[PDB]
Amino acid sequence: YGYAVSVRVGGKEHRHWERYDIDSDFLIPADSFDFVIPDLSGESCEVVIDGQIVMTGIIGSQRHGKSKGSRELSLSGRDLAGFLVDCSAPQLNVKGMTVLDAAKKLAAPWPQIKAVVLKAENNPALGKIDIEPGETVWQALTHIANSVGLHPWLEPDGTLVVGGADYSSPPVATLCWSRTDSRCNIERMDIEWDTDNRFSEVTFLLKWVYKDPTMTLHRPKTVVVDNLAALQKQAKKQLADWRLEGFTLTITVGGHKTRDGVLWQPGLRVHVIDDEHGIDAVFFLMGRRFMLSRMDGTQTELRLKEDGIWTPDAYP
Amino acid sequence: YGYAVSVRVGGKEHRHWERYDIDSDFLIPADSFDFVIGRPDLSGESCEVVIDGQIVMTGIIGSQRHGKSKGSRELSLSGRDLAGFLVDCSAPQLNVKGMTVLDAAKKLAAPWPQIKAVVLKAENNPALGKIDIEPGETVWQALTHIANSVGLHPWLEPDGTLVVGGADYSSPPVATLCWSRTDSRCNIERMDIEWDTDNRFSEVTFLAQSHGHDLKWVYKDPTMTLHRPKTVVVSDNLAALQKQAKKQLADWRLEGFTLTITVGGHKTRDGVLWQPGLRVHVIDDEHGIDAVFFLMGRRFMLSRMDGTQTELRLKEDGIWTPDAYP
Amino acid sequence: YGYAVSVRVGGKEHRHWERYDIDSDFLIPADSFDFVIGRPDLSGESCEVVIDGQIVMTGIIGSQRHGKSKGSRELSLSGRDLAGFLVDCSAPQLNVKGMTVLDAAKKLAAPWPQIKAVVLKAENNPALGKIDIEPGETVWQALTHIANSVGLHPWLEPDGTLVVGGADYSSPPVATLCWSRTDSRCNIERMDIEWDTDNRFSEVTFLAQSHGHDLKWVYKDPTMTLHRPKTVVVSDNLAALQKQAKKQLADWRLEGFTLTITVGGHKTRDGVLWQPGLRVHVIDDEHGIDAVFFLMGRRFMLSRMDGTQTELRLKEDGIWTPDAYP
Amino acid sequence: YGYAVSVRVGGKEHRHWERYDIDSDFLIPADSFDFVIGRPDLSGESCEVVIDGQIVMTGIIGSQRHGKSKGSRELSLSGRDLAGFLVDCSAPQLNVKGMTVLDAAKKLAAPWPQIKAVVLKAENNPALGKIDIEPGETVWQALTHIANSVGLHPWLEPDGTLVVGGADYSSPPVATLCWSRTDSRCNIERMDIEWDTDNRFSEVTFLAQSHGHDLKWVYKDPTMTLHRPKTVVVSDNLAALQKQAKKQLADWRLEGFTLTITVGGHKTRDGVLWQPGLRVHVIDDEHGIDAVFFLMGRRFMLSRMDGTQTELRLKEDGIWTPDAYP
Amino acid sequence: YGYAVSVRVGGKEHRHWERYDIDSDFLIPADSFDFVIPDLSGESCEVVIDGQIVMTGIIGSQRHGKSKGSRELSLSGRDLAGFLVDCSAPQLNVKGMTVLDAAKKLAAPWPQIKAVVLKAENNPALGKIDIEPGETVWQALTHIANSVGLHPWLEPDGTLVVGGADYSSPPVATLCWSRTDSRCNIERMDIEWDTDNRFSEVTFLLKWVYKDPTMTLHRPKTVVVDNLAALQKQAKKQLADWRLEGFTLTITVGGHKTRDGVLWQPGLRVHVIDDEHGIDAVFFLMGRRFMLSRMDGTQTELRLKEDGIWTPDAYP
Amino acid sequence: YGYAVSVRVGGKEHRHWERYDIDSDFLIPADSFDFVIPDLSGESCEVVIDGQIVMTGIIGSQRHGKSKGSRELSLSGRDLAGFLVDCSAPQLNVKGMTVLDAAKKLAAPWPQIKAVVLKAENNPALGKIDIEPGETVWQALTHIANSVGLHPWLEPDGTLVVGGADYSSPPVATLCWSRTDSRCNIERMDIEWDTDNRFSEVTFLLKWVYKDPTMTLHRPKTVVVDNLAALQKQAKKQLADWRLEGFTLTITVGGHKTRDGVLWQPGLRVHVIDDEHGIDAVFFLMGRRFMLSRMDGTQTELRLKEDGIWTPDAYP
Ligand SMILES: [Cl-]
Ligand SMILES: [Cl-]
Ligand SMILES: [Cl-]
Ligand SMILES: [Cl-]
Ligand SMILES: [Cl-]
Ligand SMILES: [Cl-]
Ligand SMILES: [Cl-]
Ligand SMILES: [Cl-]
Ligand SMILES: [Cl-]
Ligand SMILES: [Cl-]
Ligand SMILES: [Cl-]
Ligand SMILES: [Cl-]
Ligand SMILES: [Cl-]
Ligand SMILES: [Cl-]
Ligand SMILES: [Cl-]
Ligand SMILES: [Cl-]
Ligand SMILES: [Cl-]
Ligand SMILES: [Cl-]
Repeated sequence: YGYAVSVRVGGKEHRHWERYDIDSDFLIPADSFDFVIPDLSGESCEVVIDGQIVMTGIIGSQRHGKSKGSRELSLSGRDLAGFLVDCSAPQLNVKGMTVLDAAKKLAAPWPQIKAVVLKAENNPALGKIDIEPGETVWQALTHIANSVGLHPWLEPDGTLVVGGADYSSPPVATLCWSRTDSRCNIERMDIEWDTDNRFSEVTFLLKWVYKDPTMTLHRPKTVVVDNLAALQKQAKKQLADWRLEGFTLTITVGGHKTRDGVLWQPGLRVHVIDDEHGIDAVFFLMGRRFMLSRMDGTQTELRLKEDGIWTPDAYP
Repeated sequence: YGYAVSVRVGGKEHRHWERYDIDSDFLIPADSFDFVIGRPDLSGESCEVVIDGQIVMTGIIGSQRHGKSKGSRELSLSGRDLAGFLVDCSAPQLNVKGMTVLDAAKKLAAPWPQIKAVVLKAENNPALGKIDIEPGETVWQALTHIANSVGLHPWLEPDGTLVVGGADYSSPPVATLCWSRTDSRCNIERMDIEWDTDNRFSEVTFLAQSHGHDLKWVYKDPTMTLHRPKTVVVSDNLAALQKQAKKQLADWRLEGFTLTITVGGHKTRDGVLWQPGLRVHVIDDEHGIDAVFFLMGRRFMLSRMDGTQTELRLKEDGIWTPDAYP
Repeated sequence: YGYAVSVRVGGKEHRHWERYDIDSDFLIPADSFDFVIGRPDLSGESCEVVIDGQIVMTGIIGSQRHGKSKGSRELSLSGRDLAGFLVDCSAPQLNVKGMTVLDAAKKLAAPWPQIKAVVLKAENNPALGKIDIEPGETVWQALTHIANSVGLHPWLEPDGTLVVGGADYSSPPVATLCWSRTDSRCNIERMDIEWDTDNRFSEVTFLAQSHGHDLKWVYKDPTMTLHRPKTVVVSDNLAALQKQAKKQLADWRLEGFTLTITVGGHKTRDGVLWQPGLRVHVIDDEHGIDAVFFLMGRRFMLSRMDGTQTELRLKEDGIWTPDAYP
Repeated sequence: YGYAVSVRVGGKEHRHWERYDIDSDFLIPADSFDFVIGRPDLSGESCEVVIDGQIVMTGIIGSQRHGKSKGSRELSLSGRDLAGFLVDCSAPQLNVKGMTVLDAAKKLAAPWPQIKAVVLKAENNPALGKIDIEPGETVWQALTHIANSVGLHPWLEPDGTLVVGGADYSSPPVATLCWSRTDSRCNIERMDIEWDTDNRFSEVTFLAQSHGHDLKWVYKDPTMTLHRPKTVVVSDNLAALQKQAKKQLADWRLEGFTLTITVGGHKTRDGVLWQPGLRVHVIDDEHGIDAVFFLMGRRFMLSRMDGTQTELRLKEDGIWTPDAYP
Repeated sequence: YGYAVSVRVGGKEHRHWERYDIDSDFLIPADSFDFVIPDLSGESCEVVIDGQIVMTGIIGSQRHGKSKGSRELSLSGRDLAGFLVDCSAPQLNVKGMTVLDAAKKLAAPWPQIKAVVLKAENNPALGKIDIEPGETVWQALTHIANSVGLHPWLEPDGTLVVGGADYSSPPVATLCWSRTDSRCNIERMDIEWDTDNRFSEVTFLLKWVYKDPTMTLHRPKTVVVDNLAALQKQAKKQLADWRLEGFTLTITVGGHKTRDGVLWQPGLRVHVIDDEHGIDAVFFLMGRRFMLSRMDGTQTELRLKEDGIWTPDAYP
Repeated sequence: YGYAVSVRVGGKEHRHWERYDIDSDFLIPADSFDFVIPDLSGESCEVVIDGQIVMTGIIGSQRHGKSKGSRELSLSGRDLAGFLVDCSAPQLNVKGMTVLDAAKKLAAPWPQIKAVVLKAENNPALGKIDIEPGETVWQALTHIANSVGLHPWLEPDGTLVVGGADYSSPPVATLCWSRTDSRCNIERMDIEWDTDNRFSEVTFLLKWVYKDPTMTLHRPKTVVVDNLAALQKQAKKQLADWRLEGFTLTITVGGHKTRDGVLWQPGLRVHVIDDEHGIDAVFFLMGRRFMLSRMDGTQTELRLKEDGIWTPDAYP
């Protein structure tokens, strides 16, 4: 009669929690989990919710706390990017390599990562990417992927992807706000606009200048990014990433599933109607947090962005 | 985009509350209201409480507070419906026998022209028997006595009409409410159930003295193992003793169970303001409930923390004032 | 640098409180006190409450608590003024007619030599009429009856003197307090106003039976539209019926309005301890108030959160015990 | 590893509470219990409260609540011990003279076979005098009257036996509890002392009327300086008047002092469940206490914040029901 | 009947708030505001209180939040130093330039800053100041100004000043503490003494050594600051700045104006009497925060320093 | 009838507090204190509890706060390591020097530190340790000490030690948990396991490789540490330090003294029995916080580690 939130460690399954936070995000390298109810730290584990895999990772830390009136056991960790986030990238010449092959090679030391897949149309050969001493595997992978307009992330089953958004798939839920209409699902809504990365002119350095026509204020910027085609490619992606930073729509809904049974997952598009704020648009889900609390029960925070902006090269 | 809720006084709408509580109940005599805004002396003024242009209560502002400190100003208003007059003021020494129940009610409400109609909410309009009322009785007490003698009860309606009457269980439920931790179509925010065995007796011996204690009827539930006997004196034949004893047993039975549901908003899906006298179909698969309940009390609420809600005080179906509409 | 507040018991000063409440009121019989420090059995001991060497109350410690846990120890004391004896203990069956009011008060306080003077706080010292008191009456009840018969009221003064008397509205206001969100010279920290129409009646018929209900005086306010009649029996001529009915109307009128002001400190600017019986000029430009009010109750307070304050319970001027000093 | 606490109903153990309060007291008629878990209708069912397989109370579930919102479900149960029947139900008009106290108790508890034994907790089993009870008296009131006439008192024991009896001060204290901010062997978590002089009178004149107010005994404490006289009518010789007056003086004396100690757990070091009727040696060097106290009331408690504790309501030793075991 | 707190964005004026914090400070580069009650982010705006300009800036960020019981709109930003704080200083040789001219030149790209003024007696020519790659315009301006014993800040009308304190202007309010006397204005008082930058001997490096005579403890320091006159000038200013860090008097008063109608502003001197702590002195207001809260209404936090210590060269 | 918590500043003794935190730790450089009840900042001070010296330091900061209902005076500071933490290490060639002599020389500028002692069996000569510009005296001392398997800390009387743990001294208290048994002292217990510094293979760089046999997951690490004997010495110490980071047992007890009158102090071994969690072992106290609060009165937090792991060279 509730959500089956079924965690698996060492072939033991756990299904009953006082609270949790399970957070996935395209831009934050390693997705993470935290659960509150034997030393499980360092163990592999999986997170499923009503028959669908949600995260594959490793328990990083465990805490057992007690006082006279209470006793609690907590577990937290990250997905399998945790390895690539922590560990040093090798000296790798990826020039001429396929972005998928370079990603495969970077991930190779961790068999725990069992597939590496491309979520884009094509699989382009890479230029010379320098990897600096000290750089992590994730940093290296991000630079590589970003060089051809793509980005890395772990999927729920532990597959590493290098890819971008498919804006072709039709929105998979509609969410509305209403202080009247009880069909409406949205419990909380937070809208943020930020100007700190809007620039009036940006000079990228092989030189291309971008100028923002409606910007009346002076806010010049200069950026150090082989070919000029490789410049505007990478520069336009920087512009797109800054545009995305400038707006966030955070919606909290009850439960963990859409009104048709799909677990919220980054990558979905979501139609939002707020007749009161005058919103009727499609947004792109970039981050998603499954939450259970004593006070609010089960909810999902949905961190929604402007549609069509992120990784527009992946699938034009 | 939400509800327009006002306290209308002298044609003038007072709107924009930060919090309110509007409470109606068949058993509590005077329905009441309470409003606060936090960003003129109306005490003693006649008012109407209005939600989206529909009057939900007619009454009198009994009290007003203004409070100020550095950082806050709060104005509050409270009051009661027009039953407040009858609850406060004294019954005359009317003899009701056999004046119709509708005419003995009309009589008792006469001094308050502010109560502009008296209506019978019942199939039949019985000639009353002998009702002996004591002199410090309030109009309300007297009205309850009279009403209850014929298996009825008094209340005020939203527009200020006094009703003597009872429940109509022929009316189809107005809504189906359901509880679910996974079904988003289910809209119950909070469900509280209370069971109380205070007034659950093993045998109850009812006594009365005839026109001319010679009258005696005893009730037993063979499902009570515990010894808990009670004897009650009823104030003229085995028929009248049995009728009234049975009303007491039904009153006790109602006291034993309450289902309190909290919902967001103030209206059903088909636009009906929650109001006592409605029947509500409730489903809770977790608990195994699927039944119709009778709405005996309801509270319209606004808070900063929880926004707009209704508390629905629900009772077992078919039990209260069953004679009103057989 | 702040106030020295002590509970003096057996010449010994107990000082250094973390919190207290010292409450005086003309209408509540026994003024009270409550002290806590949080860093000897004095229960039943005689005490004086002293602020900056001035006694503000004379009474008896009724109760004491000591509480300890790891991290805190709290000692508390409560008590009442000397009216506590009269409130608790029984009146004799004195006949007062026409003993002077001052002599019937002296009589009733006689058993408590702890009350070391009885004073009349009134222009005239009327010979009392016939006052019929019932045997379980407390000295206080009896004293209130007697006092009220002649448009007076009893209280204890700070030094333990019993007063029968009333307000003096000839005394110039002792202070002007004002409210402002921009004027720093304005010193009111909190202003609460309450209006209540509970005891605001449309017509009131007063009845009494002569020496030898033949006495009847009815009051009406033509500004009441709502029907809210009341009849009151007063316990020997149209003059005495009218005098006492009017005192009841004034009591009701006082109940209908309270202005509660909170100020920092315990003294006016000219060094006067707030005390019931003072008149206070209040200005609130925001609200449109500029009037004099009569101080009926006051509470000296200390808390960790708010420090040193006084709550001032203010009433409409000129209404309470108007005969005491015409 | 902690206590197994259950509500046993129909052989079935309900365990796993998040919070409870189990309160027993010689002076409060019906001991009570309250349980909540927060992760079937048992109202009106017979139950036993059990700690580590030992029954601590026998009673009836009076009420049950289930509450649900998103994020919490809470089931609660309350009830009383078997004295609840006697407190609720009516005494017969038994004449007790001189039936033994044990036989007049047996009689009055007879209708509740649920009370399966009546025991006398006293040296002697006096033939009762003339006890005049009024008709709406409860079995409990009547039992208290009768019991108290012979310097005894009624209570229920954990297994459901009705006792008429008193304290045994020959029984050695069961435990020594001590308070210390530096001694870890000292186990008191919280110590609260209250002294109250409400019912401390200077002279008390006791009056009674003989078999055939001619009976009069007056008490004085020459340590009272304050005038606080009381007169009490007792309902047939200077011996019986003096016996009962003295019981009243002892009751008042007990009301004047309470020591409330809070301890972790529910058992003494030697495995005894805290229960009224035990004597407890208390040491607090800080306060200068080193004495034995009589346990009059006790509350087993569980909370999330404080875990498992017992509140021990302790009274001056040797004062309550001193005749029961001279 | 309250404070007219009148904010102006795009020629719309807003006057009614649930709360705000408006903070100005000589040492924190960009003053800031935050207000709680249409996308206003990136818009210019002004803050006035009862007819007197209080801050000129740009809305940096906006948030609209709502739940079932509540709805709130917040705006925050900084004064016009925000531009110079964010943006890269150019390669500028200021040698031989007047400090006012160098400040004018550094501010020139932002016409939004309409005047640049000197608040000192004279306007000295500067030495070679090196500006490092990456340094901001504010950092550069601070180094320049500091080189001649001065400091930069924005005034309420958006004028940039390079200057120092005028200790000649007489204290403009007296504030007292009293648990008795209700004429006394101070609601809260916080006094902080800190020793972390008191040194027993400081060697500045062209070498001058400072020695503290009452310092008994060993706490030596060495600092890397053209002329020797330029050394003791700049060294004595470092000593003065450390002395200032060692003591702060924070007073919270009700309202926003002195007992004669002047809005609290950094730069004023304030007589403080606390007969209870035994204080009777003049302090210099270095920072000022206008506050409105539900719980405490309108107040001002006044961050007061030792008189006469800061920028003693500006006006000897 | 309580703890005599007797602080001494300028020959004034203070004994009465609303709260305090007094924290000592082998790994955090400067132990610290904070007390809540005249400018005492910069003054030397001592902390004793019932006749036993507990900390020797310097008041770093003082605060006096008041509002209408309350007034409080706070003092905080650090032990005498505060000097060596703040100040620059000199250019010192410690090669051939005895570790005790090198420590003495590093501490010499602060006579406030009146003894420097070795808490190990022997006193080995040091190799070339380089001290970088900017390095503090404490950093230098730590590197020196660590180079020979030891560590620095200040003892309660202000003596500087370079040393390690004596695991020979028998446990000095037994602490138990019981929801029944009231003889049991433990009010709260927090157990933390963390895997972030467990590695599958560690290559130290003159090259030694460590391999963890039970580690199934790939987590390689490489570390830059004269002799090869000097490598495994220093490498094994790094391994031991990481092992210690992976587990902490935090126990809160009431009071400040063992059940035999010894003030809790880092360095003691403690037998812990938790029949409920199935713990029966000896742990090593690495950190200790004396606390007084209004809500919980006097307590000690005991930060306990795995026995025998830290500084195993000091006393084999
Ligand atoms: Cl990610
Ligand atoms: Cl599943
Ligand atoms: Cl990373
Ligand atoms: Cl009603
Ligand atoms: Cl009524
Ligand atoms: Cl509905
Ligand atoms: Cl009084
Ligand atoms: Cl009274
Ligand atoms: Cl004043
Ligand atoms: Cl009992
Ligand atoms: Cl009873
Ligand atoms: Cl014990
Ligand atoms: Cl600034
Ligand atoms: Cl203006
Ligand atoms: Cl900057
Ligand atoms: Cl340390
Ligand atoms: Cl000592
Ligand atoms: Cl360091």
